[PDB]
Amino acid sequence: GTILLDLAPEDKEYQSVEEEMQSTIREHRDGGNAGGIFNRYNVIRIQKVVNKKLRERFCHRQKEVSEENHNHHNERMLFHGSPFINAIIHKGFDERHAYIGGMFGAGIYFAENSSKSNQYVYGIGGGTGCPTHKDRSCYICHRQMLFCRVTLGKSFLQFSTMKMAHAPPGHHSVIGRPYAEYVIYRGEQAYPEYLITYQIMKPE
Ligand SMILES: [Zn+2]
Repeated sequence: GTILLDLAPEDKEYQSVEEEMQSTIREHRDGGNAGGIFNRYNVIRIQKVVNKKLRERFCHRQKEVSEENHNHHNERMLFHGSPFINAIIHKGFDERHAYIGGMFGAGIYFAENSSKSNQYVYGIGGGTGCPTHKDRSCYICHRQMLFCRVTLGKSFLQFSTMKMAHAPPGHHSVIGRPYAEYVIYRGEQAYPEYLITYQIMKPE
């Protein structure tokens, strides 16, 4: 099944993941309501998700996609926040949890900004925050997010709300602009490469 492999802080791979996370923090339109108020994270663990079965499913789909995107699977590293991170790392992403709704339909959504994914760690709009304090801006409780390999193939650009069930004909993903939201409609188009444990930090 799934094995979690810790990365050591001295490892350039750990450093690369933390740098992508810290450097993509931005101020959000909701004034910090969903994800909290912070300028940086305290990254306290980075694990690689190792699952031969899940990896085989992802590579098999990459091969299907490359054939339709002129030998390119167009992979991007993107963040994903979710209260269901335990199911994802054990069973993989699953589009069946995505229903006709959402700004860009029944897909799984990813962000270039780690702070955007941090808004979804405790639910839509941050839910009711952490389980212990019910605080969307909790500095105590440890959070987790994923940094994923996402097979985008041929992306379709969308600039208004729609409720698509699948990507348009001949396409494999939707890049939606309400900052871009990257949407796939098959769970096997994302691999949960890194599981990051972190806190948001109080501003100084
Ligand atoms: Zn808390």
